Formats: sequence, structure tokens, C-alpha cells
Amino acid sequence: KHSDEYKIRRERNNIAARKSRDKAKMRNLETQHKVLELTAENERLQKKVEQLSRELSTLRNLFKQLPE
Amino acid sequence: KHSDEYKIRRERNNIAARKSRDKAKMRNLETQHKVLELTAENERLQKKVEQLSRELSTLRNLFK
DNA sequence: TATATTGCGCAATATA
DNA sequence: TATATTGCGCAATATA
Repeated sequence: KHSDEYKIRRERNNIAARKSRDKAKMRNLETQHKVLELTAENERLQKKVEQLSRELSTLRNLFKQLPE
Repeated sequence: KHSDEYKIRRERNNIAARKSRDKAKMRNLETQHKVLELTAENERLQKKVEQLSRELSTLRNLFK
């Protein structure tokens, strides 16, 4: 077209495009930050599982050394 | 309207630009998938914590 | 009718 | 010389 209506629609779409690109770029930043939070939580849970597993294994071996 | 050197340079750059943004899109999707991986893994580890705590409490009840 | 989404072309820019 | 990167825009598509 390349008329007055075309120039107006292109101006509005260029604004919407930049706004949509900003939203996606921000969503990628929140996703990267969420990986850091989940990784720290994952390391805390691994240490807790390891601690309880050793505590349960020691108690189980303690019960198995018991006579009839 | 355009020289042959320009048409070939633009043809090669379109391949590079598409290849470059294809990898960037895959890296962004990998970060999104890592959220799903860690979320399901943290849920599994929390269930393992609760399982070990129950097995500890059940075994300690055998004292008396 | 409107905005939102996005692969693509472009050229400036970065890098090899 | 070359490819790699990327911020506008464009236009086809999706959505309201």
C-alpha cells in the first residue's frame, strides 16, 4: 500500500514489536534467575538427602547387630 | 539494481543470521527446560526427604 | 477493528 | 577476505 493508513499501521506495529521483544527478553532473564534459585534449592535438598541417608544407614546397621 | 558481489554477500549473511539466531533460540529453550528439570528433581528430592524421615521414625519406634 | 508474536532481511557491528 | 552477532523494521500469523 505505502499510503497514510499503511504508515500509521506500520508505526503501531513497530511499537508493538519492540514491546513484544522486550517482554520476551525480560522473560528470558527471569528464567535464568529461576535456574539459580532452583539450583541452590537443589543443592540444599541433595545435602539433606545425603544426611538422612547416612543417618538411616547407621541406625539400620545398629539394629541388625541385635541378637535374636 | 545491485551488483553480483552484493547479492552473494547478502545471500551468505542471511544464512549466517538465521544460523546464529537458531542457536540463540535453542540456548533460550535449554534454559527453559532446565527450569522444568530442576523443578521435577527438587520435587523428587523433597519426597525422598519425607520418605527417609518416615523410615527413620518407624525404625526408631522399634526401641519401645 | 485492534495489538501481540516472531521468522526473516537488512546493515551496522563484532570477530576470525 | 570471511562468518558471527544483533538492534530496527517488515510482514505473515496469532490473538483479542
